[PDB]
Amino acid sequence: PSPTPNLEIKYTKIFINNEWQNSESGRVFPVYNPATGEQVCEVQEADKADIDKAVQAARLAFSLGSVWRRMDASERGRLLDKLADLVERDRAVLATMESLNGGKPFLQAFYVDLQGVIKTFRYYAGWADKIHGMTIPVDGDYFTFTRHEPIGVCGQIIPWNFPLLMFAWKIAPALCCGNTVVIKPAEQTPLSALYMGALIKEAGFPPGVINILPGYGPTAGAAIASHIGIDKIAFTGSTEVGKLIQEAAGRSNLKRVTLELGGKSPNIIFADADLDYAVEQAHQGVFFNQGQCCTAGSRIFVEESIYEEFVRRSVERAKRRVVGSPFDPTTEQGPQIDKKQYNKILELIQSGVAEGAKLECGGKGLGRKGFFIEPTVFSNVTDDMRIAKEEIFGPVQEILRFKTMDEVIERANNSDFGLVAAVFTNDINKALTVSSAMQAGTVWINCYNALNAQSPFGGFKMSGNGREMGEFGLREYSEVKTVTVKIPQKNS
Amino acid sequence: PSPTPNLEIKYTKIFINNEWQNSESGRVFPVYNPATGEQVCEVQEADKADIDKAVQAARLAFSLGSVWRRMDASERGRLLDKLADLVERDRAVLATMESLNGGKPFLQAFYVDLQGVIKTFRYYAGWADKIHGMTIPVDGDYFTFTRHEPIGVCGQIIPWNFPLLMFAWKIAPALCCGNTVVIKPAEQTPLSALYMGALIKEAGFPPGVINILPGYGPTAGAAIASHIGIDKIAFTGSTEVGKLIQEAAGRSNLKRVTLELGGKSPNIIFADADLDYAVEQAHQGVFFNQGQCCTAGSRIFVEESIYEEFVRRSVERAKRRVVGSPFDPTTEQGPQIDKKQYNKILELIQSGVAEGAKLECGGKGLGRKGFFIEPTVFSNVTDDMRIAKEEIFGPVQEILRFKTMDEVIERANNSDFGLVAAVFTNDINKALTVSSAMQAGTVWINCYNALNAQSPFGGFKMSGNGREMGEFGLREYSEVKTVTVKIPQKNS
Amino acid sequence: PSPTPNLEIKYTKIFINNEWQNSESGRVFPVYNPATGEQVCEVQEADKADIDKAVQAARLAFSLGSVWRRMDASERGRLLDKLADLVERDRAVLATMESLNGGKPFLQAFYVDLQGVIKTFRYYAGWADKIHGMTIPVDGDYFTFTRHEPIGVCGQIIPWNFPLLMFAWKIAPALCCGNTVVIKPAEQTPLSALYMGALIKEAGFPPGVINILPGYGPTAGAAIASHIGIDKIAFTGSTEVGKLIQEAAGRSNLKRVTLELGGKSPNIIFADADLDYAVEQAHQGVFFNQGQCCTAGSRIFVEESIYEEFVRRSVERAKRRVVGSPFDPTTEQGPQIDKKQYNKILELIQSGVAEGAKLECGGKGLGRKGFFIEPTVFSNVTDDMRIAKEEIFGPVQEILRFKTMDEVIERANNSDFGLVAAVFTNDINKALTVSSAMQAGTVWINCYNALNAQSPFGGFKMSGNGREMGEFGLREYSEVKTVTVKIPQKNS
Amino acid sequence: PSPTPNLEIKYTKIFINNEWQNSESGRVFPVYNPATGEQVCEVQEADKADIDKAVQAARLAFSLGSVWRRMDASERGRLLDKLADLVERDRAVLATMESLNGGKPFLQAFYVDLQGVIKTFRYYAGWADKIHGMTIPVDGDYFTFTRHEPIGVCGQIIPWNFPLLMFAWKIAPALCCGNTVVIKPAEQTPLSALYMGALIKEAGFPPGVINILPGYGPTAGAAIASHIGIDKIAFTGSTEVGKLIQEAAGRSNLKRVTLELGGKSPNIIFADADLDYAVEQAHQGVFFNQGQCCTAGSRIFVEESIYEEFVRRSVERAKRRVVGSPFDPTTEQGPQIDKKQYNKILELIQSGVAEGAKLECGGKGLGRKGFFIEPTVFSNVTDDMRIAKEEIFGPVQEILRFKTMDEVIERANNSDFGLVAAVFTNDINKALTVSSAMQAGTVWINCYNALNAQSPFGGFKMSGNGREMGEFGLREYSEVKTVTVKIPQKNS
Ligand SMILES: NC(=O)c1ccc[n+]([C@@H]2O[C@H](COP(=O)([O-])OP(=O)(O)OC[C@H]3O[C@@H](n4cnc5c(N)ncnc54)[C@H](O)[C@@H]3O)[C@@H](O)[C@H]2O)c1
Ligand SMILES: CS(=O)(=O)c1ccc(-c2nn(-c3ccc(C#N)cc3)cc2C(=O)Nc2cccc(F)c2)cc1
Repeated sequence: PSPTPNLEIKYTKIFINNEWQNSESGRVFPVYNPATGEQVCEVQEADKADIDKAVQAARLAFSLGSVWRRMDASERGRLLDKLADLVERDRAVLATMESLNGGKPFLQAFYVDLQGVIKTFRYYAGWADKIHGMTIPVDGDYFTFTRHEPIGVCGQIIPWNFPLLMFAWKIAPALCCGNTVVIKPAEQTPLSALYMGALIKEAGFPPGVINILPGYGPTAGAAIASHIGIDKIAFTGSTEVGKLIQEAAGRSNLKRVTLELGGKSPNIIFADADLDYAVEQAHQGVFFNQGQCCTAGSRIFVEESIYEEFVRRSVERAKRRVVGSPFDPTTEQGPQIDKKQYNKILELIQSGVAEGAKLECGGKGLGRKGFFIEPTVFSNVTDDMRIAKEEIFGPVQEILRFKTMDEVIERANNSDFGLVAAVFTNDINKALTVSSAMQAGTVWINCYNALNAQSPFGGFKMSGNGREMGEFGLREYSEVKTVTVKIPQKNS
Repeated sequence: PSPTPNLEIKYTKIFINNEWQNSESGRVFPVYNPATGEQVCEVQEADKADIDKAVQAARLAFSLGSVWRRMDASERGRLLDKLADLVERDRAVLATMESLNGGKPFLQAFYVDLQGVIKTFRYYAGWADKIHGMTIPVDGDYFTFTRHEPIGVCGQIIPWNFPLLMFAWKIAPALCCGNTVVIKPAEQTPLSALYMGALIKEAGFPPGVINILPGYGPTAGAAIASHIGIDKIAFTGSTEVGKLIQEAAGRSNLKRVTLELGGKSPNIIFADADLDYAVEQAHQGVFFNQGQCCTAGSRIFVEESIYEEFVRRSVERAKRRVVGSPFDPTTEQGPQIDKKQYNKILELIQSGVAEGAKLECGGKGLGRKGFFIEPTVFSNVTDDMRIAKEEIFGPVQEILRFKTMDEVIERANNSDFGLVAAVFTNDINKALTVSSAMQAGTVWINCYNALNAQSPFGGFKMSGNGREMGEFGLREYSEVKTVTVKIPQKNS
Repeated sequence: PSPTPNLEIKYTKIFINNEWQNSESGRVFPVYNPATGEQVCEVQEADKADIDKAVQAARLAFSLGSVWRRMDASERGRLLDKLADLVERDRAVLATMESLNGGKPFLQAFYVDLQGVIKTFRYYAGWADKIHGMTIPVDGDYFTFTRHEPIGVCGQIIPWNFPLLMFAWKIAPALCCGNTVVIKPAEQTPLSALYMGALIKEAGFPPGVINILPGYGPTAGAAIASHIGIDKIAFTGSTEVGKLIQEAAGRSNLKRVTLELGGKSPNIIFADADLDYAVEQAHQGVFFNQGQCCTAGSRIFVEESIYEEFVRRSVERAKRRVVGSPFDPTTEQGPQIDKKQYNKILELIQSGVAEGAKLECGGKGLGRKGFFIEPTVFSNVTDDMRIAKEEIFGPVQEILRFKTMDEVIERANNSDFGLVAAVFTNDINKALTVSSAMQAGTVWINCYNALNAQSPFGGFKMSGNGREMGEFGLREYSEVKTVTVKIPQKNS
Repeated sequence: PSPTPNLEIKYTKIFINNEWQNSESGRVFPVYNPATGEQVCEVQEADKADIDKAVQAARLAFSLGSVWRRMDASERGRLLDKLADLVERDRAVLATMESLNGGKPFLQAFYVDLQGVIKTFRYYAGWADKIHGMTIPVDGDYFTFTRHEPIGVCGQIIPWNFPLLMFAWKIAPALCCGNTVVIKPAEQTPLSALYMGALIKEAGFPPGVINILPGYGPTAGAAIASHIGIDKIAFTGSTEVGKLIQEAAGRSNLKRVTLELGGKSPNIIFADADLDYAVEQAHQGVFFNQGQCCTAGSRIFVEESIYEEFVRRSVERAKRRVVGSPFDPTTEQGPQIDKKQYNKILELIQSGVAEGAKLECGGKGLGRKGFFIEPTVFSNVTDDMRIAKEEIFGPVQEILRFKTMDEVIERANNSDFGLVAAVFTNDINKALTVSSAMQAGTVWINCYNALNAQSPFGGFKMSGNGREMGEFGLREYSEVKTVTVKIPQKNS
């Protein structure tokens, strides 16, 4: 497939009540291409006043007796399935927009990101008419049952590293349960989300069920967090903004909260593993999506006996990583999202040598035709150094040493984060022991970054509150109501 | 059954690591009998230092390879089952302790509160080895499964209206899932929980699994809520404090939060209801436990056809209610918990009269000692009155009239709260339409109020976050870890 | 829509391994149009040799590493959803094939039968990748999980009264779980099932996953029931043949068996019901599908106060029911399936008049072409009559009379059958008491033949084994495998 | 613990309606000690007349409105909890009965058999009030929920190899779901079951809920399997008799059938496994309970490289196995159950010698009295040999050679049986490939004969129909009733 050539950006306005509207203040804000630096377009900037309109529209579409409430649960799924069909029809345009806006290689935006979006809508389309309550054999002459009702108006805030994918991961389970949504994409990458607005309207979704409001964090996002008319907020982003999100809920209307926060997730290679396979997977586990992942390997604990040739094979392939333009079919890695992320990544690369790390290859040195950075491999890293404790979100791979299994479990777990973790080995005892000992939400064995629409995903500890994906992602978007009926006499 | 004659309070110390300790500061605080105002005993006052010692003991009991972590899940249930046997053996002592400390009539504490405690422990004893994960058929060559593991150290804060029952509601699901507990009972009523510590040690729970720290809210409670070594907080209490808990959790260590906050629960009576039965059930809905239930049917809506007779019957029933000493088997209504509650109820009663409501009976304090209040009935109450919008945790009944089902549905839902609701009718269509339309976590039909170990209990809107009781109470105390293994072929 | 004129029957051969084949013997059998009595076409007759070829093809399509076994579960679902798209495409063709072969009014076949077929495939298309096993916290140092695997080759035998819907209800959950199918449609109505094989081929199911073999009962069916290479048989039909089915399973393979057998289902109407609504619901409860529903409410119990009035409206509606050609848009009732069924009905109608029952209308045939029977209403029926104890698969409505609730529960439950029951009342107490006291797998309250793609069926006592539809229909088509892995220590 | 001194057999009568009855014919049958051939006692022999009295008592106890049907689900669990306490109190007496009557070593009965009995009753005690139905979001204005009710009278027939444990596995899930039971223990071993009748009465079960009828297969057993008033039969577990059970059920009243039939279970030892550990677990997998487990165990496939060393170590262990009196604390292996089994094993041992297998050890009977057989090991066994097929319910080990995993999977699966499989390896890929490929209801990895109350147990193919143990064991003893209520509006 090919990136669609002269791609007009047709949708740049605010999406409220299935209508395109200008910002209340009149302001707009620029969207940028990270592969050059040229401004792509300008998008209407939502602020608090725009959020108040989106919430009023979402509340009306959720009122009792509305089109969205009375709709058969199975027809909720048919709409989600039809959204997947429209995305598949415009898969090239959407993937082109994702390479243009986020700087991802087009061929993996087409075959990875867009596939996960299509599969997510298809997967949750089947769940809509399969969300069950229960009947309970209760004491006394009573008949007790539960209903899994939708919570209501849901505010959703998503980052920039997977704009279209995170958009699907948020609205698909929310709409599957019958909620209405006010979602605010990252200010850096709002375009694919806004294009989804036209697909949502084309699919047949009732007005006000999904409202897309592009804007900045402290303005439009903080308006969502403290809004008294939003029943539930789903936030995916940094830990510190997550603490603000949690505080805003308790301060305002005690809205229900889930936070996906990521962390410094370990990657454990053992001597038993196939080195050719472990090198490539731990490479993709940290370098994929220009390293801007929280599942990112970052730390790579390698056993004593294989540490040397592991680094040898890492830098070997890390030097063939074809950096270049996203629209080029040869490009493996595109540029970072913006300058500030392109900057504070290089502070930490300079911090690596400033604390004593054998910088093998890497260090940054690409023609500034964009926001590109040279693939970097550090070694002789220790738990003390700053590059081991804070996340990088860049093509920086840090390799460490370990001897005992018991020492690598403590070293991997000694972290207030804990989103994911990986183990590479063929011993079944050590694979089961390490996986069961990890304080992380997802543990991969002999693989990395293997996400699926069917499997729940979330973080332990401070990285954080809640679960997404799979069936368990639906519990986040449902409210349990118990009904107890007095009956003349109970039997059975 | 009779009250324990010369009830000595044997356990007045802080319970950490299965050992009775004095407070780090040496302070004690008094405990009073609300029926006479006399001081019953003094109890060691836990503060921040004692909380810190409890958390480190609870954390040590939860570390890998400990007795509580290595113990069979079925053996966790054996311990909860043994605890229920000990509560059953000392049922009269604990009921007398609840009556003397809390003012509940002894027969009600024996047959209602103590029965709920025993059935709660026996219920969750059976859940321990039945908490199941799932295996998921993901795309590709993968074997994906999930584990449901304990959260960690759980901080628990409970109020004074059902001291022993709230104690069991909190620790039973937490222990069932394998966590450890630091629990702070209300400063008004710490005696039942301290006696449970002795039963906890007698049953054979490992040291540090349950730690009980009697103390005050701003000192002991706030230290629990802001502790960075506590993974999860479960709070039951006022909405104003509940806001401070969710806030302090976000700015500290992003601990998971459970809130049970209650509300202003409506009770709808249609003309096609067993009038004599509805009068009695709505009478118990307000007056049970001295009106100090969050499920209190504060606003009783009556259809206009039966309004005058329902008022006349409710007033006669309220004039017959026996207020007196809790130890007297004739007593139906004990005192309020303290002078703070007593004063806030008397002021609200004054507000109802000043705003035009018809004081049908009562409205004044009873006697000179204790905190007894006359059973009070207000008629002609409208939605805008203060007594109709504010929670009166006291023996005050409020009767409002309505005309149509759609009118009473909007009025009953018009509330920041949504904990509980009830409808009394013999029409199946009215019963199902109203129960489906209520914005409340529990809806009762022709009853008030059937709670049970099997039925989930929570609230909509600002009445709480999450659920207690039943299977769904377990989900608050487990965290999901997803494990994905790369496999050679996969055969579906 | 309109019936496709001069419909050409194109598929008349045996469908094995996605190939149309002739009989191994060469024999063929005729298919008739029961509205005009003459021959539609000729269809290949499958026998033991042909079933053997089907089983061998189904066994190969299920072997390890095959396309069907290696297929992602979500891709099994998209195949089922493509099949629903195709059925929707040829909807008017299949409805015309169902009116022509089965005598159903075309609009009823279009808007009811095929609406259920499409929704059934779409519903089970969503279940394919959501069949979850479980992980269990067993005692000892063990990790235990379960896999829900397909059983294997499933033999399926269906009757003639809902040929396309029966076909869908059988293969949809079977394919959803990953099984392969050898299905034998009723010899009276094999056409629409054979057309499905063309849609199966077009949708892209692997060869041999579905094998459709038209033939006769004691030949093709008995070969299926006794075949040693078939893992599970699913039979829907008469009770007597069902006894032969389970005997063959025990005599041969110990294959898993589920049966869907007769009904003689009671319909209970109380005086407080809306008589206009109940008269029509209980009228469709008997007369729908020419009275040839196992769920027929052939025992209408009416409260004494409304009996003679209920009889009058039931009589007036019966004489108004338009009987005629199914292709005619004004036709409500078509003909019976064949001559054998036509004779048994009249021999039971004459059984009622030879005994005490009062014949209010109809009672005889209509002409010569087709097997049309007048809409018939019997009054004053008692439990002793043959007409109240034997299943009448015709348009014969019997109206009994009762006085008390305890009486009608006793009379309704007095039956070796127990597939279905209905209650019409606005009182919640007698609705819940009667519905709980019924000995039937489905109880309808203030409705009747309201089946859905969700919600199980049948199926109590001698009326069935196991359940179809809903999630529980999947339980019949999976086998549990427990895997226990020894681990070093185990915690949590 | 030591065997009960002398031990009197006090309960030798038929247990019906909580009363001890004589046989209707007055006949008794002897019970023997298999270690000495001497007669222990005589027991009333139940026949068709006694079964009819038991079914009548079981039907009345199941009557609507009876104590057993009105009892809270939680109180059904309390009774199971009390029965476990009584079994624990009399653990030594029941262990001595199992040893004296069944031939098991006393310490094995005490620590293995009765531990399983106690844990089984305790496990299902917790399930009673946790059997949940579901509420279903169906299309249209409908409210649909399911109730899981007891089936009714459950006939149960169990074997002699694990008398008390089979008794608990049968009645615990049946009583947990609220059924009533008519159970026939094996004629060889009725003593433990009859003693349980005394504890059942002492625990406080209502009369007629459990009825224990000692007798023979063709008399008492065949009357149960063909009884018209029995709703469900659960059988265990000879395959030949299992065919008669499923056939008689279809011929009688189409009662529901669960079968737990035999097996020739493989044990696959790979080269990369702990050899000393695998030799011992494969030894116990064959020789435990005198080789009288259907979870044997017989066919041990060993990889070629370790074949001869595995064989030598297995012979060394077999020559050391201590055979002698069950009461002697040093005994590892008691006698066979009776002369019929004794002769059956010696016959098959001759078949192995005549067919060319290498008799490395054993092959003869031990002593002149009892039914002791030397621990016997066959090497150089091949698939075609008679001993490689055909269940040897005795202390006979057979060791087969293999290379390549694909070969051993095809050979281990080459069986009409499919109850159990095991694999010993440290490679996670081999362990997961084999366990997923095995056609068996239970696969063990690096262990054998684990088994717990929490994990379901059953057979593939002709090894059984359905599942016992775990949550899935409850699915066999419940009937799903769907209730659908038409509602006015319907919202999410
Ligand atoms: N499937 C399992 O879980 C399991 C467990 C243990 C043993 N077994 C099987 O038990 C068998 C050993 O005992 P067995 O050889 O005496 O088999 P068996 O079937 O003859 O004996 C078991 C029971 O079957 C009953 N029985 C015998 N004939 C009957 C008939 N015509 N009608 C009704 N009931 C009849 C008897 O009451 C007896 O108690 C082994 O073959 C083994 O496979 C199976
Ligand atoms: C063929 S069977 O289905 O009749 C059967 C019966 C018993 C066992 C068995 N065998 N062992 C065993 C123990 C030690 C050694 C050794 N060394 C070997 C075997 C333990 C068990 C067992 O069931 N435990 C158990 C525990 C708790 C609950 C419960 F319900 C059952 C295996 C198969």
